[PDB]
This record gives sequence, structure tokens and C-alpha cells, in this order.
Amino acid sequence: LYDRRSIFDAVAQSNCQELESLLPFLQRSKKRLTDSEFKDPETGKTCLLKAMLNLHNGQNDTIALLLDVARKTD
Repeated sequence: LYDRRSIFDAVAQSNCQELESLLPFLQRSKKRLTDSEFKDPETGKTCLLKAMLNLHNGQNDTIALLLDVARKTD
């Protein structure tokens, strides 16, 4: 299972393994990665923006992971 804090912590630490089950999680849950559950309640930022703000030497593998997930889900 996943929630906003878990995804944010994963992308912050560049943990591509932790998000391996995000695609089947969302597909079984029938809910989009862009849904208001994943947006910040105040700023409106999504997990992608959180990943973009945490880059290591200009690289963060979880960005391509998230983009692939969002492509595949809806």
C-alpha cells in the first residue's frame, strides 16, 4: 500500500525499488496518481514536483518511474 508521505519519502531518497508496486497499486485501486489524495493539501504540488526538487547530481531515477506509471494508469 502507498500514500502521499510514502511516495514523497521514496522519491526524496531516489528509491526506485519502493515504488515498484505503485503501478499495480493504482490500477487495482482505480485511482489516478494525479488525484487529490496525492496532491499537497496546501501548495497543490504532486509527487513529480517533489522528485524534481530532490535531484542528486542532476539525476533522480524515480522521475522516469513516476512518468511511466502516470502514462500507464490513465
